[PDB]
Amino acid sequence: MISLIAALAVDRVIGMENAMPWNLPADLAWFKRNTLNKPVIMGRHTWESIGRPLPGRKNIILSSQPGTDDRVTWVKSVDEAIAACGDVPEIMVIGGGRVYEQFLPKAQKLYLTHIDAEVEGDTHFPDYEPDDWESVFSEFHDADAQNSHSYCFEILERR
Ligand SMILES: NC(=O)c1ccc[n+]([C@@H]2O[C@H](COP(=O)([O-])OP(=O)(O)OC[C@H]3O[C@@H](n4cnc5c(N)ncnc54)[C@H](OP(=O)(O)O)[C@@H]3O)[C@@H](O)[C@H]2O)c1
Ligand SMILES: Nc1nc(=O)c2nc(CNc3ccc(C(=O)N[C@@H](CCC(=O)O)C(=O)O)cc3)cnc2[nH]1
Ligand SMILES: [Mn+2]
Ligand SMILES: [Mn+2]
Ligand SMILES: [Mn+2]
Repeated sequence: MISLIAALAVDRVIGMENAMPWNLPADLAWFKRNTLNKPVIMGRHTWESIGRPLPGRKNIILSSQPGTDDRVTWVKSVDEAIAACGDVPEIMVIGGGRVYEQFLPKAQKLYLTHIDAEVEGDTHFPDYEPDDWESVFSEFHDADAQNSHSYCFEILERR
């Protein structure tokens, strides 16, 4: 089973200038809990943005060019990326925009954080047909001293 996990600001913005400009520790904690002990697939630009391997996960990087770091696994196609995960219950696709586009048609689950923040970005999460997806979990949080915007965690399952 393939799942996508992402945090979306207003208008489905996910990044600007190869970065995420907000800081929401509660959402990074949610990301860690939902990805630990699972393989994670990311594109090369996201790998450069994170800047190190994510511990406790098998890190698989998509790139058309040879890998430059043997602490992670490098693959050259979507099918190779999936194969490199092995026989696991759930594969997590962690972006970015181009990678989410390719994996959305193959995904059964979306873990989305909706952040109440306006930022002028250059990368968007794919348009997803709402009728295809059922909301199975949602949890709203107001802003607090650690998290400067309100946010909503949602899990959607393909109908
Ligand atoms: N808010 C969030 O949840 C979130 C999550 C992840 C990322 N982001 C943000 O998203 C942005 C990066 O997204 P992006 O769309 O620019 O890049 P991306 O999807 O991370 O990476 C694209 C790169 O991945 C490789 N790639 C993708 N598909 C491939 C395929 N089928 N075969 C081979 N290689 C393939 C290519 O690398 P080569 O050029 O080497 O071939 C391509 O240039 C950053 O701003 C980041 O901060 C946000
Ligand atoms: N909901 C969500 N939030 C995100 O920030 C996010 N980020 C990415 C890609 N970028 C990043 C950037 C940093 C870290 C990171 O530092 N993670 C640590 C944090 C642990 C914690 O804060 O408790 C990790 O071990 O996962 C992960 C992904 C993909 N999907 C996401 N999905
Ligand atoms: Mn092929
Ligand atoms: Mn198999
Ligand atoms: Mn806000």
